[PDB]
Amino acid sequence: DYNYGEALQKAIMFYEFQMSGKLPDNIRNNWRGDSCLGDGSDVGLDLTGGWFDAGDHVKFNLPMAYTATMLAWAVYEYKDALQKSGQLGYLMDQIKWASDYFIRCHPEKYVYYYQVGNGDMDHRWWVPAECIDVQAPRPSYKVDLSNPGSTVTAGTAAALAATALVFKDTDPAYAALCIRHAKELFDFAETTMSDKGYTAALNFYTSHSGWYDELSWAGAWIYLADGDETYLEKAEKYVDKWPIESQTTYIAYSWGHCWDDVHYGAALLLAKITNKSLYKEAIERHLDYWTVGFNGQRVRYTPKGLAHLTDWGVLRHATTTAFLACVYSDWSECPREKANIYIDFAKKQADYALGSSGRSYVVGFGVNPPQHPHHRTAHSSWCDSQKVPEYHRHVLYGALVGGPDASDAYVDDIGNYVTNQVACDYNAGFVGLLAKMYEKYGGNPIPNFMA
Ligand SMILES: OC[C@H]1O[C@@H](O[C@H]2[C@H](O)[C@@H](O)[C@H](O[C@H]3[C@H](O)[C@@H](O)[C@H](O[C@H]4[C@H](O)[C@@H](O)[C@H](O[C@H]5[C@H](O)[C@@H](O)[C@H](O[C@H]6[C@H](O)[C@@H](O)[C@H](O)O[C@@H]6CO)O[C@@H]5CO)O[C@@H]4CO)O[C@@H]3CO)O[C@@H]2CO)[C@H](O)[C@@H](O)[C@@H]1O
Ligand SMILES: [Ca+2]
Repeated sequence: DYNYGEALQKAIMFYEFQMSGKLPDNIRNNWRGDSCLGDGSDVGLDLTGGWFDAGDHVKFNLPMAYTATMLAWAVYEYKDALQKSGQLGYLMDQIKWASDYFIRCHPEKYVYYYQVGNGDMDHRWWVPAECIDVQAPRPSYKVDLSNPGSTVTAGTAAALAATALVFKDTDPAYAALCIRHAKELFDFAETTMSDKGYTAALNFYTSHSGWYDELSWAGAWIYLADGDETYLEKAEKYVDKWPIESQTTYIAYSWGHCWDDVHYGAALLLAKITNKSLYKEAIERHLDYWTVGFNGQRVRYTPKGLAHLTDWGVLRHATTTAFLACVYSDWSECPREKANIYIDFAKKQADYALGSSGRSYVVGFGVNPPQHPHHRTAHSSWCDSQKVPEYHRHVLYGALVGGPDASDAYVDDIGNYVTNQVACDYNAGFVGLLAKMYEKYGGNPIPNFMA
């Protein structure tokens, strides 16, 4: 099969290319430099760090927090396989990079900065990250009690709780700090029950499915990290306000786990914590609908076997559902017949990202990978133009692209920010999927690999 170790190595390295702020000397590549060192200056804070969201230089905290949580989840489930691959250290460094930034965004219990950079203005400039902050201001945006944002604060709480979970055995003091922040952010979200102040991300990362699944998401992670039963109880309380499948009274099953809908993953977590049939039925309904089908309906598939939920970041969706399939099928309480269907599904989605259709969809990996991702800093224009140079100056190793259409059709095109898009949330579940594939099938990573 494909070299899952190499793919895992590169999928993790992808995040180094997304880093904002003062880079550590530990970094492997030689083309990224310090950037956006004034972030937060407009409000007197150090809000540097974190990840650029996609091929732009806005820091969008909702997908950033989702990403950090998923990366931590990969460590939690597959620590041993990640240590064997030699990549656990790099992944842990990235998790802490994001969470260090979330902490800086939380200077008071009820004040949280959820964005740095203006979307419309950042996107007018096709310039690399080391030059972006010379061309336009970069305002900071926040929510408070008078102007709240329950979705993003609860999402960040989940990220910091999961970070403490995986750092507990390494940096107890850091885990205790993350936990303290996570519980405060959760209270902030639950007390306000509103997204009125979550405005700067409008038309970029608007919350459409509600903050109640983010509360269950965060509550489960806080319980797994601290054991505080208060947050497990609250998690179960808000299940009744998760999205429901239209024309039914079921919990929604026909979409997938993503930055805007985290109730799928929360249902998996709450299943393993409590072993209640409510959560087991809901997740198995989901994963059944995505494999064999459920009640005569089934997620659509391309003829070449890709589970194709929607045209926007299709590989993101298929590899993230595949990751959830890995976790659930590894669980002893998963029916045996189901586990083999779910893990077969997961491997075929991984193989499709890596080359099964005839080409790889991971930049810098496999056969004929994408070469022109919609990414300003890997391209590196010298004149504010997507077309100049006609080849990217730098290889964005590990980046999973948007992907093909429902008939397996795709073409490289730097200008298509749907098919050729790359982003933090695209690679997040992907990392966890590749960890499992490495565990079960191996493939060695490249020795002494540097970009
Ligand atoms: O009911 C169905 C289920 O819906 C779920 O919610 C969905 C939601 O409905 C859907 O809308 C949402 O779609 C999001 C994508 O999934 C997500 O990947 C995407 O992230 C974008 C980000 O929004 C965007 O800012 C960024 O692209 C930038 C790009 O970097 C930049 O270069 C470009 O700049 C160009 C300018 O646009 C152009 O004017 C100028 O001329 O040229 C510039 C370049 O030179 O601008 C774009 C901005 O679009 O990329 C990232 C990466 O993709 O955001 C989407 C937000 O709508 O997904 C949700 C989750 O599936 C519910 O959750 C579920 O319950 C329902 O069942
Ligand atoms: Ca939500």
